[PDB]
Amino acid sequence: NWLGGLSRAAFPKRFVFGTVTSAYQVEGMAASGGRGPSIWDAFAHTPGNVAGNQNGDVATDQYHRYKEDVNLMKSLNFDAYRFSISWSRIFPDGEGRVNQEGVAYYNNLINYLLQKGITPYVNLYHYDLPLALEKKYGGWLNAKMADLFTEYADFCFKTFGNRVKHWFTFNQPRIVALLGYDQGTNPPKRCTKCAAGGNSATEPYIVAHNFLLSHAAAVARYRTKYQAAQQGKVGIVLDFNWYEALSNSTEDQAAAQRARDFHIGWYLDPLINGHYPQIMQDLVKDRLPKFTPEQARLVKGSADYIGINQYTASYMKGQQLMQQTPTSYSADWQVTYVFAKNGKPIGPQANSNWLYIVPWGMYGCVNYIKQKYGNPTVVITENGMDQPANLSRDQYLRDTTRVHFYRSYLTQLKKAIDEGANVAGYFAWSLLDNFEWLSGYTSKFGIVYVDFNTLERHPKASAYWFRDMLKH
Ligand SMILES: [Zn+2]
Repeated sequence: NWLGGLSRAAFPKRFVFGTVTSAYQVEGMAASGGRGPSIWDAFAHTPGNVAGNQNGDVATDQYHRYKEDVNLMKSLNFDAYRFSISWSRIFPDGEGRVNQEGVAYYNNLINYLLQKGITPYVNLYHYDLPLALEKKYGGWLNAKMADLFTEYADFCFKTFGNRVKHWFTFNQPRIVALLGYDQGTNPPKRCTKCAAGGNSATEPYIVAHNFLLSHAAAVARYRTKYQAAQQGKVGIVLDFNWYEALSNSTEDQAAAQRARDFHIGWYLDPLINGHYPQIMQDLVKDRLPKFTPEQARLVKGSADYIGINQYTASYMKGQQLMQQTPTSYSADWQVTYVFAKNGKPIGPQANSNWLYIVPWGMYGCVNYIKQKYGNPTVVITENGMDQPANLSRDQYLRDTTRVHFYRSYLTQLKKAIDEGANVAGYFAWSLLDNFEWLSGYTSKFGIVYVDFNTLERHPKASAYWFRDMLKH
């Protein structure tokens, strides 16, 4: 049968199933309703930055249609919805004056979710730094972000936390560091060669450190000021794609492990163990900031659960570790990506070139965190795949590859949970086709099709798969 034995009975009692969006990717009303610009507004409006020179001005217009979309997710038997609050919709300048119309939108959305029996899981940040803060403070390069983010978080806790009980601070800080400050392909477009300036060998590490310090500060504020009354939780969302040694050679096994450490360990060792991975300390040396004992103690234990965004897997080949002039976070890993093993690709690709369909990567990631980090509470906060541009409506709706994707990846998650992994929930990226960053509207990740001419929603086969799987 098309569920492949999956149902709510196949997962733990009270296991949470949801779908996911982010503010800039779905809301629209980017320069309306009092919202100030984010670094993504400025970036997307610059010709050449995004596929087709597209932007999130309108996106899916969830801002106007949110009750339609909530009705849809309830009809598909989901328990929860992960979405983000746009910082510049609340504070158009990132600090100071509150935009009451923005606050009203999130109140309305949260209230409707609760009315319809859908639990809100709310990200405070999803790439969309207020442009004013980038210009005034230099964004995540500035340690002052901890104070600025804490004050924003405090407002959100005060304003929404009597209703919202499941928070996340950041989303994929690794990708912000990598693409914003190593490769320079996401805002602020910084890198060694870049027009905007930068240094690919130092800035990614500064940025990651500031995300960690800012997360810890916001959680300390929650715990000391809001937790007694509100009794909720705050976590963080980290991407983790699996790395598998190309062979059982000492050097290939070491490479796959170095990659895991530079990818997920970069954040998880601080959050769980209060220090950066030893290999990062060894290889990155003085370019890796040092936590003071006090900071390390603030960061350690500061996530109530770990959100993992899990999409794909790669084979890794090793090499003798060399002394080399630093060039970039990416080059610091001293690993070699390889396409195939024993003449076979690791998996077929979805629309996105980086997205290899490798269901066993889900098991790899979850088992790895279980075994290495004392089995922390994990929530799979994103998992999904994309279709290309230019298909017909019917072609989008018959998304048999995505049905197969969810059945296979969820079977692998189930395998890890049945082996004892403390996974509390799973969220599909995305509820809706939406604005996919550099790919704009050319990448379709939704279980629900959105016609970007008419803005109409139509559930795809994968949406009905979830509805069947999740029936109560
Ligand atoms: Zn509208």
